Amino acid sequence: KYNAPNTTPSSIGPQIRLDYYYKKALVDAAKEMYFGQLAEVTNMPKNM
Amino acid sequence: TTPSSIGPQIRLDYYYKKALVDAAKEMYFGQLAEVTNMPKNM
Repeated sequence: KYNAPNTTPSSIGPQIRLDYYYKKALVDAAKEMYFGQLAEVTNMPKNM
Repeated sequence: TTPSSIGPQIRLDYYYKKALVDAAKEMYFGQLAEVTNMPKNM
Protein backbone atom coordinates (compact mmCIF):
# COMPACT_ATOMS: atom_id res chain seq x y z
CA LYS A 1 0.00 0.00 0.00
CA TYR A 2 1.12 3.56 -0.68
CA ASN A 3 -0.63 5.13 2.35
CA ALA A 4 0.58 8.69 3.10
CA PRO A 5 4.40 8.59 2.81
CA ASN A 6 6.61 10.08 5.55
CA THR A 7 3.54 10.36 7.75
CA THR A 8 2.21 6.82 7.35
CA PRO A 9 5.19 5.09 5.69
CA SER A 10 4.61 3.05 2.55
CA SER A 11 4.71 -0.73 2.87
CA ILE A 12 7.91 -1.18 0.86
CA GLY A 13 9.73 1.75 2.46
CA PRO A 14 10.58 5.44 2.13
CA GLN A 15 10.08 7.12 -1.25
CA ILE A 16 12.56 9.85 -2.19
CA ARG A 17 10.65 11.97 -4.70
CA LEU A 18 7.07 12.86 -3.81
CA ASP A 19 6.17 16.32 -5.18
CA TYR A 20 6.29 17.05 -8.91
CA TYR A 21 8.37 20.17 -9.60
CA TYR A 22 6.78 21.81 -12.64
CA LYS A 23 9.59 23.88 -14.16
CA LYS A 24 7.62 26.69 -15.83
CA ALA A 25 7.24 29.38 -13.17
CA LEU A 26 4.80 32.27 -12.81
CA VAL A 27 6.08 35.84 -13.18
CA ASP A 28 3.99 38.98 -12.78
CA ALA A 29 3.82 41.03 -15.96
CA ALA A 30 5.51 44.42 -15.91
CA LYS A 31 3.27 47.40 -15.22
CA GLU A 32 2.63 49.53 -18.30
CA MET A 33 4.65 52.75 -18.45
CA TYR A 34 2.79 55.95 -19.25
CA PHE A 35 4.68 59.02 -18.01
CA GLY A 36 8.16 57.92 -19.08
CA GLN A 37 7.68 58.37 -22.84
CA LEU A 38 6.24 61.89 -22.58
CA ALA A 39 9.39 64.05 -22.73
CA GLU A 40 12.97 64.23 -24.00
CA VAL A 41 16.39 64.66 -22.41
CA THR A 42 18.56 67.76 -22.16
CA ASN A 43 21.86 66.03 -21.30
CA MET A 44 23.65 68.13 -18.68
CA PRO A 45 27.37 67.70 -19.47
CA LYS A 46 30.22 66.94 -17.07
CA ASN A 47 32.30 69.50 -15.13
CA MET A 48 29.30 71.76 -14.48
CA THR B 1 27.94 75.31 -3.19
CA THR B 2 28.60 73.69 0.17
CA PRO B 3 32.40 73.69 0.71
CA SER B 4 33.86 70.92 -1.43
CA SER B 5 37.03 69.07 -0.45
CA ILE B 6 39.22 70.60 -3.17
CA GLY B 7 37.88 74.13 -2.80
CA PRO B 8 35.49 76.63 -4.37
CA GLN B 9 33.72 75.70 -7.60
CA ILE B 10 33.32 78.48 -10.17
CA ARG B 11 30.74 76.90 -12.46
CA LEU B 12 27.62 75.66 -10.70
CA ASP B 13 25.05 75.82 -13.50
CA TYR B 14 24.76 74.71 -17.12
CA TYR B 15 23.53 77.49 -19.40
CA TYR B 16 21.30 75.70 -21.89
CA LYS B 17 21.51 77.56 -25.19
CA LYS B 18 17.96 77.05 -26.48
CA ALA B 19 15.57 79.67 -25.12
CA LEU B 20 11.84 79.40 -24.51
CA VAL B 21 9.79 81.86 -26.58
CA ASP B 22 6.03 82.24 -26.79
CA ALA B 23 4.37 81.63 -30.14
CA ALA B 24 2.66 84.54 -31.88
CA LYS B 25 -1.06 84.96 -31.24
CA GLU B 26 -3.04 83.72 -34.23
CA MET B 27 -4.33 86.82 -35.99
CA TYR B 28 -7.96 86.56 -37.05
CA PHE B 29 -9.19 89.98 -38.14
CA GLY B 30 -6.35 90.70 -40.56
CA GLN B 31 -7.48 88.41 -43.37
CA LEU B 32 -11.03 89.77 -43.82
CA ALA B 33 -9.75 93.18 -44.95
CA GLU B 34 -10.18 94.36 -48.52
CA VAL B 35 -7.36 96.70 -49.49
CA THR B 36 -7.69 99.87 -51.55
CA ASN B 37 -4.49 101.52 -52.75
CA MET B 38 -3.62 105.13 -52.04
CA PRO B 39 -1.69 106.16 -55.17
CA LYS B 40 0.88 108.50 -53.56
CA ASN B 41 1.78 112.04 -54.69
CA MET B 42 -1.51 112.63 -52.93
